[PDB]
Amino acid sequence: YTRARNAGGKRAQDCMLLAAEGDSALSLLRTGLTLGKSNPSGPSFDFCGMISLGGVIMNACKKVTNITTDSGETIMVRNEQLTNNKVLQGIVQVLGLDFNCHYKTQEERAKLRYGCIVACVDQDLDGCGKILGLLLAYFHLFWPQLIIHGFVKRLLTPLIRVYEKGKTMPVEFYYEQEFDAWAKKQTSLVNHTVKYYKGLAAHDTHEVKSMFKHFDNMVYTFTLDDSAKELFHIYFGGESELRKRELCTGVVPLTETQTQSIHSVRRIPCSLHLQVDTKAYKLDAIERQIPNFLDGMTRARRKILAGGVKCFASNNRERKVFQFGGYVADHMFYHHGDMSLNTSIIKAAQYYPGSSHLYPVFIGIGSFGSRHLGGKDAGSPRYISVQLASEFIKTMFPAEDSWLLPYVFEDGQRAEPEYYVPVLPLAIMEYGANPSEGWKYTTWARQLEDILALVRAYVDKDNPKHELLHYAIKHKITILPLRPSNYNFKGHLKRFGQYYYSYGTYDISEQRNIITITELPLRVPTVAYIESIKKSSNRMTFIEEIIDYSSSETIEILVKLKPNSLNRIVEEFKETEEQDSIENFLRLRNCLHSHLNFVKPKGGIIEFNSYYEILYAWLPYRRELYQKRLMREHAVLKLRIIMETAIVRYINESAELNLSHYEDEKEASRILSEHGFPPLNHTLIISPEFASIEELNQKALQGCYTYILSLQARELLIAAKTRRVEKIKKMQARLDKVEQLLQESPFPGASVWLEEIDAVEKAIIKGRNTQWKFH
Amino acid sequence: YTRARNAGGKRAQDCMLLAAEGDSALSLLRTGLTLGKSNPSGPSFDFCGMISLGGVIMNACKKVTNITTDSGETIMVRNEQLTNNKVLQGIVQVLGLDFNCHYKTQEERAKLRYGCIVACVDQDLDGCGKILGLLLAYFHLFWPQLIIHGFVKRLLTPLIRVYEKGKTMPVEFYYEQEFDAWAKKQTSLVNHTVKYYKGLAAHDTHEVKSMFKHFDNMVYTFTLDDSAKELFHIYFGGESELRKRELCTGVVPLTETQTQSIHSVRRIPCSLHLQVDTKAYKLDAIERQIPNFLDGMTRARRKILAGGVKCFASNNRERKVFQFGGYVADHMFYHHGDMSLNTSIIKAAQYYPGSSHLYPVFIGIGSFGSRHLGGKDAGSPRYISVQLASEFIKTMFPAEDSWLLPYVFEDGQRAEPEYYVPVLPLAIMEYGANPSEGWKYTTWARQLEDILALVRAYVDKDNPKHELLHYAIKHKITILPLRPSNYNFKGHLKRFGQYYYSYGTYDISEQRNIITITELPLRVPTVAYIESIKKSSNRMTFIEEIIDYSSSETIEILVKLKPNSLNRIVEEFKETEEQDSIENFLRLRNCLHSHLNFVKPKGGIIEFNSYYEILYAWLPYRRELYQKRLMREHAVLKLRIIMETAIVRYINESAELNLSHYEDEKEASRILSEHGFPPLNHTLIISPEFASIEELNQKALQGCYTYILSLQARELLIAAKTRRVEKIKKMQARLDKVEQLLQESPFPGASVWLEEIDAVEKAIIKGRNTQWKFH
DNA sequence: AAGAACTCTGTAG
DNA sequence: AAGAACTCTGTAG
DNA sequence: CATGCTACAGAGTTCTT
DNA sequence: CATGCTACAGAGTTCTT
Ligand SMILES: COc1cc([C@@H]2c3cc4c(cc3[C@@H](O[C@@H]3O[C@@H]5CO[C@@H](C)O[C@H]5[C@H](O)[C@H]3O)[C@H]3COC(=O)[C@H]23)OCO4)cc(OC)c1O
Ligand SMILES: COc1cc([C@@H]2c3cc4c(cc3[C@@H](O[C@@H]3O[C@@H]5CO[C@@H](C)O[C@H]5[C@H](O)[C@H]3O)[C@H]3COC(=O)[C@H]23)OCO4)cc(OC)c1O
Ligand SMILES: [Mg+2]
Ligand SMILES: [Mg+2]
Repeated sequence: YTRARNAGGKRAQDCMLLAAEGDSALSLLRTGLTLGKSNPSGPSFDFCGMISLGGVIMNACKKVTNITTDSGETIMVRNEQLTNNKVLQGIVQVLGLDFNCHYKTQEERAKLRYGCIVACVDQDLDGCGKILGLLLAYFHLFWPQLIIHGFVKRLLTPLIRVYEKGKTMPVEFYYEQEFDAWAKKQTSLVNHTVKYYKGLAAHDTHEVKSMFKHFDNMVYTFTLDDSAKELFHIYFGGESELRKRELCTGVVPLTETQTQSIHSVRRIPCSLHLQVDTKAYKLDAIERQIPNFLDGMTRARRKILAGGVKCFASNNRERKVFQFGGYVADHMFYHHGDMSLNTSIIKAAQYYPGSSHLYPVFIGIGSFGSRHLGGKDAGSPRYISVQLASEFIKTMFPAEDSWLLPYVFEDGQRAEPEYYVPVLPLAIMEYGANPSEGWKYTTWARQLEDILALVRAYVDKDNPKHELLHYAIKHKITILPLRPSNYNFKGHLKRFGQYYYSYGTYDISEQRNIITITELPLRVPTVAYIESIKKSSNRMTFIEEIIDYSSSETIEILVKLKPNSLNRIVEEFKETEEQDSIENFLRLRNCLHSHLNFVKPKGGIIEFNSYYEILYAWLPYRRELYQKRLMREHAVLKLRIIMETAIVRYINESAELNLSHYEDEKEASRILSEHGFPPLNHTLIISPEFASIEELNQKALQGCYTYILSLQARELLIAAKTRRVEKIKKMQARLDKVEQLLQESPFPGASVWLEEIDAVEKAIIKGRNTQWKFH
Repeated sequence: YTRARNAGGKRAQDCMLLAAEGDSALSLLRTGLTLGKSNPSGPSFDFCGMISLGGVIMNACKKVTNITTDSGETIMVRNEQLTNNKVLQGIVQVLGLDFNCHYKTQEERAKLRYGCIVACVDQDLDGCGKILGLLLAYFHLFWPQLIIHGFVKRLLTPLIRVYEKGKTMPVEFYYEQEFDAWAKKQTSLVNHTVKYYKGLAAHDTHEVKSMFKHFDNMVYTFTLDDSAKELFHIYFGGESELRKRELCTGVVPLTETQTQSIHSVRRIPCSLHLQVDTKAYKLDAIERQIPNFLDGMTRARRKILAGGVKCFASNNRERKVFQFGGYVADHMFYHHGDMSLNTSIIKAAQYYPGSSHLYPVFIGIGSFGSRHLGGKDAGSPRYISVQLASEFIKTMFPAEDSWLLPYVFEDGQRAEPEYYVPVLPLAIMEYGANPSEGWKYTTWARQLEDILALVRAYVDKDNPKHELLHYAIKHKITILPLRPSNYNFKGHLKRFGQYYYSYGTYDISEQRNIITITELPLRVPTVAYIESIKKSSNRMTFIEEIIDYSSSETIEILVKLKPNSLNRIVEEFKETEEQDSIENFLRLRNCLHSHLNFVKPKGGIIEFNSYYEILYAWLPYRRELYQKRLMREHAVLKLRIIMETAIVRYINESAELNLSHYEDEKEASRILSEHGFPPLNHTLIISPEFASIEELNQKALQGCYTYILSLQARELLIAAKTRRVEKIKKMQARLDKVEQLLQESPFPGASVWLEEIDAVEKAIIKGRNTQWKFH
């Protein structure tokens, strides 16, 4: 808070207020205020003020209760959690406003410390839409008359700026779709420099002084419509399902006349802002938080995996977590933050009984934390180190499969793939619990024997249940059972009704009166468990104390209780057909729930009921990916073999060709062309680098004779040429094998999936025997 | 601080306390002390406790005053700064000690909350000797009887561990002298894995389990000698002059019998620890904070420059400060920290009037800070952008000169050069102020006309002062003047006695009574100037108020004073022959003090009196570097020309040689040898990569015929052969030019230094005209 | 009038 | 017997 | 160099009435 | 994602004492 000169004074109704979502915005606004000279309209430290929103603020909609409105008036009670928040009460004190007053007159408006609050956020997809969203939603929920009478204003900054050489006027485009339309209407992207500002601090000194010179412009007054209140309740309200039905549709872009009305006169309706920016943020947060059913993992997590694949390919040597996070932020264009990325890396590399990653993609060296703190006892990322689990990843996410995935394009540059679809569905093996903007994601691990039988029966034709499982595919029968995994769990799973329950085990010695529990349900970390068992009041009347002798990889907890209470828990706590008296006592029963909300590869939410739907949706994607990989391999291999044959023919012909007595490249190429040599680009044949079949053929119909030229002389020896003849023989044999894999009865790549299944389960067993540390 | 159970009770004399230098040691201690079950040693949080020293603490020697000792007893008064320090008073509260009591008897020691305190620091140069040194110096200064009886102990973790395959006992070597003594006494470094632990948190789980299995070992009790107190006064407290005379000698390594006495029975004398670890830290910090007189920049800054040279060589595109800092911490092995590196990068890339870097090595994009806050108002390293100043660096630190520098070896791997000696001495152009462990470094910029004349007269023989300046070299005459720079300074410099003074300029309007100052003394930050003038109580009655309208890269401050006080400052504040009444009143002067303490390339401190000594010491280094560059160029160029002539004549001969009808490499190489061909390694000739003359000749006496083999076939064309013939002609012309540069009269490479001087001054003029922002 | 406190600057923790 | 109350994860400001 | 309030959703104890 | 006490020397400007 930098108080203005005439703040809370006589001229205070003419002042403004700057609301900054970040300290980068704080730095930009400080620079703009310290400009000073040549700005008769650009305000100085006076009449400006300053307030930092502290990142994400909370909405009052889910906090207020609206109780005791039966007295003929609707009174709203602020939450006790809402009252003591620092940012909200800070902006209340700064603006000098009161909740009870309804600012329907000019005098109560003049009571305010500032004349207009002008928020200033980044133009990234969150922020404006989120921070503005919750901010003006809170303002609408408490003081709609401020928004109606023009008290809230947006400081809209350019997102993408394109400069033409010799001209100093920006195009200052504000949306990605507008920039795409301008690029398509333009003939070419020549004599133009394109700059992306994914944050306010990206602006330079000349940039900030140019945009602050016209500070009277680019400030937009918010207006409230009659239909805005319904949108405010829908996007920010207690009823989550009410937004579910409007998070499955998609963002409606603004019409050209609406944008013209916005830019001609700066009156932004709240309904349009909620429908565009807030909805776009909500869709983005759904996509960035809910895992993909093909991946089983978050977009950030798949970005981390792609960065690890690119980083540890050359060398699997040790790397620190902060360095690896910087690497994947630099190379995969992660423009969000650093310590969230480091936290995601740490959680991905964690491995212990009850950890969310049953099959982690990273080998971890350092203190990642055991099951006692649930991964919260992990150390700092600067000294914790991670390396790539080479065998598990190389069997589980094959590079040949990684070529043919769809890829996410960021600013015209390649980034992490759209999805890694693996040989076994990680949406089934992994297990975690996330919230999102409208949905919840919960999964529990299935055993790697039911899923293995299911996939093998679907793929192998020798399994007698292959036809039966295919009939289950067409008719949703689900004959084979799916059971929760028993790995790292000495308890027993039970099924009742439509729910699975996990049970810990206990030993009772009545002559010693110690309740010794050795296995506990597979998610609660045994320390929050003993804190929760220390907060139950009735159990305080029944026990004496709790001692924990549990080390890494094992659990044993001894409970001392009153000698006369040992039977009392029988009468007070109960022993139903599903749980025992002691299981009710120590809360060793745990019902496991599944909320199977996933994001489609297109981008939308798909809901599921059981894991059979997950498996039967994941199976076709691997089907056509194997199918496309096989004929891509066939085409690129026939191109490789014809190019190798051309090399051999030129090698055997150049002795009598005598091309050495030629001047330049054109004459040599003409001679090779009139000798009938095939011109094909060998740099697209030796290394194809994810080229589709039609574009590979259209690239290879033309080509260059550079494979004649770029071949080194050292291959002139006859033994080398015999080795290349043997290589040609092996390439033709591989072509025959690929062709006969294309024509097999069930589907192409039938036995192929068998050896990746065998390799994956062998590597899993190897890592499972040595605490995933391998070596 | 976590309280140990039964600590400060009946068993308090049997306790211990773990003193951790930071959270990195804290994580290892939280792991090792508990370690689950199987804990004979390393008690599971029993009688141990935990305290963090918070990095670096202060020492009590420079805080206490020892006043009023005339009453027959020496009483010591603790400083007000020492009393309210968090860490010291925290450890006082944890140990339950009192300053007044001298713990001679056993009951006073039993009063203590813990039986002993065991320090736990990294084994890095820093921390052991520094943090240990200050901690036990504070203990010695207040309670020597605790150290005498054995209250103070420390745990001595192994710095380097060598593992033999099939054997699970590490060698646990503690010093690098011991480590490379073992390496030289060993036959070979085979069947051995070497692990460096540059910090405690780098130990793994099995490593900390192995160390805590024998926790009763590796704990050493400190003992106080009669000669310890003198060394305590030498290294800490007192005066710099008392330690200067012992920071020029060097560390004395411990004898073998002393180390045997330490390891046989764990009684470490304080004198040996002070003489080895503390002195080694002092020398390291002297080398780390005092700039080299050749470079003008410290070890960290030259590390940053070398990392920038490696990073921006392939592409000079923009990189963030954090990404570049991570790059230089990775590739240049900066094992100290992260944010200090980023701060050093920011200070290196700063450029404004009065900034410490008159010729920065990095061009900047962002808010690095103007002259008003003195660079303290720079933004976060998250978004601030840096790039390499391509022209200035490429003319100023030549890559051909960068090849031949000596290099710092870190763990057998190359790192930043030992010194980046430039074509013009940055120890003269730059200006800054650094304290260190015994010395102070202050410099003031000289103008780029006196130094240009000096260097040109030393180098160019056409300058009539060349012989006179050489006579000044042999006789220390220093005929040519050296003056402080006037760049970015509208004031005037004056010389009185042996000191230069910088003056601000002022305009007086007596009818308007406003003191308008437009330029203040060299390097005074605008803000502080006003805060310090606002603290002077005697000048409060003489002024009314102060206002500042100064924008970036300009100064104008208006002072309003009392109308009757305008003459009063004439009488009370005198106007001497050297200063005006107004200059004395507004403190518009500044005396330019210079403390020319530099570090030698060997490592020692060298002191200077004037900048002529700096110039005359820097000149010979460039002399032999140009000379050795000329021999290296001549040798590698004659090898290149014989290699090129060989390839040309072999292309001409292979038509009738007919080597294609040969089987393998050995037969082909034998045929080439029997035809009289010279085997020389073309990968050592095309790219020499800093090979000295003798080792280059000894590598090139042998070699390989791979240049026959690794040549691509595409060069078979006759126009290519004519191009390589022209290239051979140009190489021979360059050989002739190099040979005639070697034989010129003053020294080899005479006119060479003329064109780098011309290029450097042209690039400097370009930077000056563009505010060091070339684009 | 002499002497104890109090900041500064880079490189560390 | 209903409701307010507080955690609990993985990505983000 | 560890850390600190928040969103979002859904259930499960727990306190509290 | 800003920030907080420290070392080290030496030369100052206020502070009393
Ligand atoms: C003061 O205004 C600002 C606030 C922030 C927040 C922030 C806010 C906090 C706070 C802590 C944080 C902290 O977040 C931490 O990140 C962790 C990483 O993600 C997941 C894994 O877990 C997160 C923690 O839950 C969270 O605590 C900052 C890290 O980067 C951010 O984006 C965070 O504790 C108090 O309020 C950023 C700013 O710069 C734009 C601001 O100007
Ligand atoms: C909580 O974690 C720890 C932090 C620290 C210190 C530290 C200590 C501080 C403090 C701040 C800092 C902070 O930097 C300070 O500011 C300076 C700013 O100019 C740069 C050039 O040099 C920085 C120094 O490094 C340090 O003087 C940390 C940065 O890296 C460190 O190592 C610093 O303010 C209060 O006490 C030590 C630890 O034990 C080993 C820790 O466990
Ligand atoms: Mg942002
Ligand atoms: Mg260290």
